[PDB]
This record gives sequence, structure tokens and C-alpha cells, in this order.
Amino acid sequence: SRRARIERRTRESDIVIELDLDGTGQVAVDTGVPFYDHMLTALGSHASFDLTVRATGDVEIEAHHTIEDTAIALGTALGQALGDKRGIRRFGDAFIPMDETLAHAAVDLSGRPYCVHTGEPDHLQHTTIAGSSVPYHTVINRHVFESLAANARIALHVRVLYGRDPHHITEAQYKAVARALRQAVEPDPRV
Amino acid sequence: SRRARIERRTRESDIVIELDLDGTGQVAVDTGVPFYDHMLTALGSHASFDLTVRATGDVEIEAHHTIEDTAIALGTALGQALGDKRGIRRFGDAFIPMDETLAHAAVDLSGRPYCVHTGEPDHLQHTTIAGSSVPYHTVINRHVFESLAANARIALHVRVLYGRDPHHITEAQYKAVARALRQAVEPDPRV
Amino acid sequence: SRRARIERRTRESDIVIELDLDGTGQVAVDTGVPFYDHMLTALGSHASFDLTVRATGDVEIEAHHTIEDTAIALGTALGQALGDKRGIRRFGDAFIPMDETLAHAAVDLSGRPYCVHTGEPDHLQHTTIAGSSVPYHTVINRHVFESLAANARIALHVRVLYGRDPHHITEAQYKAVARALRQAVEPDPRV
Amino acid sequence: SRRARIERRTRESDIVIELDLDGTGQVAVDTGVPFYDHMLTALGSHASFDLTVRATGDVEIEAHHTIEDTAIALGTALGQALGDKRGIRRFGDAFIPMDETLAHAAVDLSGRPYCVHTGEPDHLQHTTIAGSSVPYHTVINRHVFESLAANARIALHVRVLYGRDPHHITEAQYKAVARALRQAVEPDPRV
Amino acid sequence: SRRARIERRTRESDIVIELDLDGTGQVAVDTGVPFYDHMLTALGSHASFDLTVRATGDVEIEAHHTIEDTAIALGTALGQALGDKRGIRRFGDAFIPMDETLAHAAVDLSGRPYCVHTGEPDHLQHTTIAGSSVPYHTVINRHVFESLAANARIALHVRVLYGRDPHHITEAQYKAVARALRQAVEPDPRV
Amino acid sequence: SRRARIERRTRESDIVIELDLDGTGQVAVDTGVPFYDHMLTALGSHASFDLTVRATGDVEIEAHHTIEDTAIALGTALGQALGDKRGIRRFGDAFIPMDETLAHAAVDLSGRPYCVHTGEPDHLQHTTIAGSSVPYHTVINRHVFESLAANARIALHVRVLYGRDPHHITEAQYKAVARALRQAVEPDPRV
Ligand SMILES: [Cl-]
Ligand SMILES: [Cl-]
Ligand SMILES: [Mn+2]
Ligand SMILES: [Mn+2]
Ligand SMILES: [Mn+2]
Ligand SMILES: [Mn+2]
Ligand SMILES: [Mn+2]
Ligand SMILES: [Mn+2]
Ligand SMILES: [Mn+2]
Ligand SMILES: [Mn+2]
Ligand SMILES: [Mn+2]
Ligand SMILES: [Mn+2]
Ligand SMILES: [Mn+2]
Ligand SMILES: [Mn+2]
Repeated sequence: SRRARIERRTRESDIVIELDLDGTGQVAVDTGVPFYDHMLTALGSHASFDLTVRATGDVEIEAHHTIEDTAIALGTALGQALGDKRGIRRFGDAFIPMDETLAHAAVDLSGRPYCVHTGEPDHLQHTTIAGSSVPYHTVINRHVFESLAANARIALHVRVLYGRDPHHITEAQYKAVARALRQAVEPDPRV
Repeated sequence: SRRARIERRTRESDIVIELDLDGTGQVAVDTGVPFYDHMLTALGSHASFDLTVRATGDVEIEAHHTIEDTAIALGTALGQALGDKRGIRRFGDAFIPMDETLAHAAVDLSGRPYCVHTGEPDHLQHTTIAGSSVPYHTVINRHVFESLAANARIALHVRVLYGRDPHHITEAQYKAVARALRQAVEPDPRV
Repeated sequence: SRRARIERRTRESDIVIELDLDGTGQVAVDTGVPFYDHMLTALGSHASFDLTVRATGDVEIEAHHTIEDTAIALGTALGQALGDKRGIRRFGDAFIPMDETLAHAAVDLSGRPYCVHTGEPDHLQHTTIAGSSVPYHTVINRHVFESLAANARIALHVRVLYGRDPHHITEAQYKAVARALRQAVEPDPRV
Repeated sequence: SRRARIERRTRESDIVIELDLDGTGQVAVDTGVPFYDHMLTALGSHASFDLTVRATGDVEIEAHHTIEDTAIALGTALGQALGDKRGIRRFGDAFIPMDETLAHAAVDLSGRPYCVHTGEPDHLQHTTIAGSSVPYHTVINRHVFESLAANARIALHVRVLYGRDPHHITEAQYKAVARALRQAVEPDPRV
Repeated sequence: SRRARIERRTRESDIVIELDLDGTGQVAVDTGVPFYDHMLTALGSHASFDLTVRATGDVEIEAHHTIEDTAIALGTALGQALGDKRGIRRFGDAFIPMDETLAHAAVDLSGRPYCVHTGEPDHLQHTTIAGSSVPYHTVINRHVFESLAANARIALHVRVLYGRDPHHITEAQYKAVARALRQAVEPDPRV
Repeated sequence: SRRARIERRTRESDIVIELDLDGTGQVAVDTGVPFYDHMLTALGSHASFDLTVRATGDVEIEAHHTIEDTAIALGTALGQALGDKRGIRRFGDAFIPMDETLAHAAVDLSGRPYCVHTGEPDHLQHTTIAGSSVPYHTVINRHVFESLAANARIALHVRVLYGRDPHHITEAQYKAVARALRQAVEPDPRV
């Protein structure tokens, strides 16, 4: 049984995560930042996790605090669910083509906490993805991966080999992390 | 059953493709362009497809029309054989070292049709691979991958990381696409 | 049964290798160069080999002759244990994140002998990893991979995508080769 | 007696080599690639070998497979004929002026397998030498020397110091290798 | 008879050299700097000298004084053994391929004392070759050749055409000098 | 018997050459240009020719016409003495260190007439070597080698790898040509 429930209450936000590593992509995310919900839903489904996330935070300011607190809580949940990490593949990686974009992630689940994020086009440091609700500033992508890695205590390397559309670039990175985690957490039939 | 038969008659060529995705590399290719036959035989074998290709076309002009019509027909056959794509891995990638050459392909079988082809040395835009029959102009490699992707309705990213010999560079790309497809079409035991 | 015992006596060194490709990471290495023992222990464990290496050589001069003779003997053992290579995956690759470092290896076990080694920072051509015993000059990393590839008769491509610490860069490369071999030697259930 | 007969049958080609290192330039080559036959005839004569080569292969594709299989077989034959290499000069080198072209080769017959090929003008990566039969793509020159070195298990360094005409550049390299081998295989009256 | 015995006692070291130019590579070297012993053993063997070197010096400081005093003594011995230089080839040169490295030496035994040393990679000015004993700083290679040339009273030109590994670069230079001397000291049947 | 006598009378000069290829360096040169006499004496001795040259010409103008007519006559004599060139080494090369200067020459005696002259420092296009008699303009060095090659009907490649002193650079080139010819004209015991 590789399950965790994390509750995180801060001045800024209130988070509940229910995570099962050995799921079928049963995923429900509600953070009040709908593009983020879309990215964490993609992450949960492509990782074949069962994942519920419920977060409420200070989105009057902007999404940053809620996004960061959610990624910290989600990282904590991944680390707790992995437990002793005995008998798992440990290493995982995935390429994700998305139209013009190619992204990649590699993970070491028994590595010390580390995040390297490279290749993201410079326009993603000031791009906003905006709809009818709270917008998502793509500059936070790096912060999400750093927060996940630091709190799950894993080595996570995210690369954008190339791309143009900020939605494609962002979504391909979340999916790549997801498929890299899925491979790494898998039981290893020889180890 | 993941099988397709495509017949394609144009002004320029007459093509028959019989494709089974769940094969053992039973492959027979005859297009009248022998280097192309070698590349599609490699593609069929390394993908563990069963594949018959019979093509006759206007090779008095050059191989281009026959090569393009064959890749369109083969793309159509791959898309038809994949059907609803339910329960498959969806994503696949492969590195192919071939002496001095390293090539890579990544695929998303449920992605919208897209092809990105990068890293091929500039001399491949005017190289000919010639023997005793109809020659193969390596400039067509990009056209083959674009045609396959557009007609199978998949995202296909082909990269040459480095290399020198045009036969090694070309063959490593066809093989990389082949092994990437093989992984992507595989049943996914969790999805 | 995919096992080899290689004995190699030269003017410079005396080597015994016992290798089983179908192991559980039962690994014992003693060469008189303790950082090398650490790298070959990582290679044996991450490849899920059973591996014993016993080497004595002219370390009064430096580690080079012992290191090279061991990699030649180990390459010979890998080639002999693979035998006819019937029914195996053939192709393998692995990414290894190690803190700030990302390394990659790709292999073709039925390729002609070839080694390409790229991306290693320039400071690794004159770095020493020194403890209380015989030191390890990181310039030899390339020589180890070339020797393994040439004597196993395989295509081996080792890349450092980025990194800083010479111990991380070296160890991530040995591990990447190890996991690439593990995937390549695996029985292929379709071929 | 320093003689070898090598038979090599692959999917692509059928090769027979009869080699005597202590010959008088009695040479007969037939591969179905007439410029290659000319180069291997030059190599056999200038090395003062007796050499017969009979090769049939898939020249409908192009010369590459036949050329590579022949150089592998010829390398194997050179290594087998050299046997223990006791009492030979070991080291050999030769300069070959050919009109505007100067080429050089150096060999170490007891060196580990290694090939360095430098100085060839960039136009030789896409040049064809074509007559009334199967053409010869000069990009393969490097591949021939690498194949010979890897299968004879020798160190072979081929340089083009300068030149223009692709036939002169190619022929001067084959001749330089030939005269370098002739010096290296010679009995050494002091060793 | 082309023999010399040189005894050299300085504040720093005590050297005995026994040299025969007309030897069979009967070589014994002991200087307390084991990589240097390896290089002078290679020099003695490849020159087909009979050579004994016994040196003890101030290796608590570093190898430099012992290395320099030995090369001065060895140069003196070569000059004394050559005597009047009547009837010898006078000129000699040798290429030495060593894996990735190519080195060359040319000599004029009746030239005025002169040494030109070129092409050595810049990392060799601060590289150490270290084992379990006294290390060898490759910056001294130039000093060794200058000392040999100045004390034998010969013109000696040492070149590194290319290379990477400091052990290969150093050893190929000592061997090249050795084979160049062997050719130059040979009786000339026409002069 | 490999001997020639050439008499050449032009408007500008009167030349007699007596050449024996199979000599012992019995050499006598008198052209009225004493530095040229020194260079042709070096060429004759180092080639182990027997050579007499007697030339009188229009040195009131400068040495050029006498120097060129002598090199044409000497080239003619070399070609006539070589006769059918049956059973000779054919190829020859030599490195000549001269203090700071290194020069090289390579020859093919059965090559079509060709001369390539490279590496000479730019100051040699306007340097004069002057004593108490008719001076020698080093710009003529290229012209001498071109004239020799064109009239002997040989391929001759002369290189200066480096140097400073115009007397050393010039003399090392004449000597290098000389030793290259000596090797090339030698009977070949296997051909
Ligand atoms: Cl990559
Ligand atoms: Cl050179
Ligand atoms: Mn923050
Ligand atoms: Mn989306
Ligand atoms: Mn088209
Ligand atoms: Mn092929
Ligand atoms: Mn080595
Ligand atoms: Mn470590
Ligand atoms: Mn090939
Ligand atoms: Mn020719
Ligand atoms: Mn000193
Ligand atoms: Mn050594
Ligand atoms: Mn003129
Ligand atoms: Mn002089």
C-alpha cells in the first residue's frame, strides 16, 4: 500500500492531497487556479496515480502562494507514499512531443533532493495564461518542479528541447514529469 | 486485431500496404527504390510489425513520387490499424546508435498530426545514395516522416544528435521511428 | 546461461572477471584503485549483473594500465556472455540525474564496435579524484568506455548533458552505461 | 607462413579473402564496385601482399554494405595472418604524393584497435566517383579505414595533408595505408 | 663497440647509466619515479639499446631534479657511445600512433645541440600522473627532451600532432624519440 | 648502370651534369653562384649520388637564369639515369631538423611531374643570402624544386614545418629532397 494523505494549512492556503502511487488515473484537482488544475490533472493521470487535491488560498493576490503550497504538499505526499523505496525501478524518464514542443524529464527517486530546469524559452519568464478566472504565470513552472523535488526528496531534471506555444511548453513538462515518475515508482522485477 | 490493408492508386503510383501492429517482423517491401525498400524493411522489422509493401511508380522521373505515395499509404495504414487507440502506451521513444551516428525519435500516437525533424547535417539536403538501380536522395527523409505523421495523425519528432555517414544517419532515423512506434502501440497494462 | 570467466595476464596486470548477465547485483570489485572499484561496483549493480573483478597491476606507475586491462577484460566477458545475442532487446538507453549532473548512455549490442563520448566538461581532462590510496584521473573515463565497447564489440554512446562535480559526472556516466546495458541484454518477448 | 583465408556471409554480402603478407603484389579484386576494386588492388600491390578478394552483395541498394563487409573480412584476414606478431617492425608509416595531394598513414600493429582519420576536405563527405557501373561515395573512406583497424586490431592513423581531386585524395590514402602496412609487417632484424 | 658508462653525482642525485647502442632492448631502469622508469624503459626498448639506469635523488622535494640529472647523464652517455659518428644513418624519424594520440620525432645526430618541442596540448603544462609512489608532472616532458639533446649534442624535434590522454601523449613522445634514435644510429651501408 | 651526362647550352648559360644514382657522395659543383653550389653539393652528398655540375651563365644580370638552367639540366639527368624505374622503392621521404628549422620532402618517382612547395615563411620571398660573390635570392627555392620535378618527371612535395633562419630553411629543404630521392631510387628487394 503506497498511499498518503497530507493536510497543509499556512497563513496563505489550506491544502488536502490524497495520493495513491498504484492508481489508474482517478484524478480530481481543485485549487482555484484552473490552468494549474489542468496541469496537476495531467500530472496525476499520466503518472497513473489516483490523486485528489483540494486547495483554497489567497488568489486575490495571485496564484503563486496556492501553487507553491500545493506543490510542497504534493511533494510531501509523493515522498511519504514512496516510503522505503525498496524494490522500485528508481530511475525514470519520458519524452513528450506536443505539436511543435518536445519536453523531457528524468528522475532519480533515491537521489538527494535536486531540481535542474533548462531550455524553457525566455518569453516564459513573463507569459500569462489567462481565461475567465485566476490566471497562471508560466514563470512559476520552475518553482513548481523545485518545490515537488525538494519536498519529495528526489532528483528531478526537466528540459524543454524546443517549443513555441506556452501552453504546449508547460503541459509537455508536466506530462514528462508524470511519465518519468510513473516509470520510476514501478516495482522492479529484478531489484 | 490491429490490421489494415490500404490500396492507393494515383497518376504517379500504385501502392498496396498490409500492416499488422502485433507482428513478429515478417516484412516484405518492394517499391522499385532499393535503398527505400531497405529503410521500410528496417522500419517494419524494428517496430515488430508484419508489413508487406508493393509499390510501382514513375521512377523514370525519380523516386520522390513513389516514396511520398508509399509513406502516405503507410501512414494511412498505421492510423487505421491503431483504431480507437484504447489501452495503449501512446508515448514511445528510442535512441539508435549506428557507428558515429546517434538518432532519436519520440512519438505521441494520440497527439494531433505534427512532425518536427531536426539535427540532420546540411550535406543531407543534396546527398544521393546510389547503387545499380533507382537512387535515393536523402533530402526526402524529412518528407517521409512528415507524410507518415500527417496520414497516421500522430506527433512524430525525429532528431539526429550527431553523425557523418548519410546511410548511417538515414538508417538510424528510420530505426528510431520504428522502435518509438513499437513502444507507443504496445498495450499498456495500467491504462 | 549467460556467464563468462575471463583471465587476462599482461606485463602490467593480472585480471580475473566472473560475469553473469542474469544476476541480482551480487558485485565484488577489487582493482587496487578504490574510486574505480566504486565505479565498476556501480556498473555491476545498476546493470543487475553478478560481477566479481579481481585485478592487481602496476599502480606504482599510476592506475591507467590496471584500469584499461580491467575494462578490456570486462568488455571481453560481456561479449562472451552475450553469445549469439538471439532474442534480446539489443537497444538500451538510460538517463542518470545526479544532483546538478545529467548523463545518458545508449547502446546497440549487435552494432559494430564503436564508442562516442561527448559533453564531458573540459576540466575532466586534468581532474584527479584522490583519497588515501591510488588516485583516479578522470581523463581515463573516455578510455574505459572505448575499451569496453571495442572488446564487447558493441556500439556505446555516452553523453554528459551538463554537470560540475567530477565525481557526479563520472558516476552518472558509469551508471548510465549500466542501466543502458541492463535494458539491452534483457530478453525481448516479441523478438 | 603468414596466410589467411576468411569467408564472411551476411544477409547483405558473401566475401572470400585470401591474403599472404609475404607476397609480391599478386592481386585480384572483384567486389562489383569497380572504384573500390581499384583501391583494394592498389592497397594489395603497394603492401606487397598476395591478395584475392571475391565479394558479391546488395549493390542495388548501394556499395556501402559490400564495401564495409569486405573491409571487415580484410581486417580479420590481416589480423589472422599477423598471428603472434613476434619479430616484426610493428610500426610503419608512408607519405604518398599524388599530383596536388599529399596523404600519410601511420600504423602500430600491436596497438589496441583505433582509427583516427583527419584532413580530408569537406567536399569528400558528399562526393561520388561514378562510371558505367556501381558508384563509390567517398564518405565511405573513413568507414573503410575504421573497419580495417577494428577487425585487424591495429592502430591506424590516416591523414590528408592537402589535396583537391577526390580520386587523388582517396587513392593516396589507400596507398599510404598500404605502404605503412608493408613497413610494419616486415621482419625486424634486431627485434 | 658503441658503449658508455656515465656516473653523475650532484647535490640532488646519484646516477649510473650503462648504454650500448647496438643492443636487443635489454633494459633495466630504477630512478624512484616509476612513471619515468616506464618512459625510459620504453625509450631503451624501442631504440633497441641495452640500457641500465640506476638513480637515487631528492624525490622528497619532487621528481624534477632526479628526472633532469638522469636525462643529462643519459644524453652524455648517448653522445659518448656515438663517438665519431662515422658511417651512420645520422638522420632518423618515427611516427607513433597510440590510441587517439599521434606523436613524431626527427633527429640529426651530427646536428648542433637543439631541441624543438611542439603541439603538446596546454593541459600537459599542469597535469600529474600519480600512482602509489612519487608522481610525474608532464610539464617536465619538454625538459627531458631538451636535456637529452643538449648533452648528447644532437638536433631533436618532438611533435604531438594530436592527442588527449596525458599518458598516451607522453609515452608516444618517448617512443617516437626512441625509434628516431634507433634509425639514426644504424650503420649506413652507403656512407 | 644508372648514369647520365646532360649538356645544356642556352642564350643565358652553358651546363654540364654528370650524374650516377648509385654513388658514394663524390660531388663537385661550380655554377658561379656559391650558395647554390653549397645547396647542390648538399643535395648530391645527402642523396649518395656521384654528381659533377659545371655551369657558366649570365650572373651579371643575377643568379636566376643559371640556377634555373642548372635545375632543368639536373632534373633531365635524374630522369634519364632512372630509365625504366623497374624494381625501385619509387616512394621516398625525409625529415631534416636544422637547429630551429624542420623541413620535409616526399617523392613519387613514377608519379606525373608535379611540385607542391608549402610552409616557407613569407620573409623568404624577398631574402638575399649574400657573401663576397654572386648572391642567392631565396625566392628561387620554389623555382628550383619545380624545375627539378618538371624535368625529372616526378612528384615532389617540399614542406617547411617551421623555421626562422633563411640559410637553415633553404639548406634543410635541399637536404630533405636529397634524402627523399636517396630512399626512392634504392632497389626494392620485394618489387
Ligand atoms: Cl536528449
Ligand atoms: Cl607531418
Ligand atoms: Mn515562492
Ligand atoms: Mn491543454
Ligand atoms: Mn512531395
Ligand atoms: Mn544499411
Ligand atoms: Mn591506454
Ligand atoms: Mn559516489
Ligand atoms: Mn556501415
Ligand atoms: Mn586511379
Ligand atoms: Mn630544471
Ligand atoms: Mn603505459
Ligand atoms: Mn624563371
Ligand atoms: Mn650551410
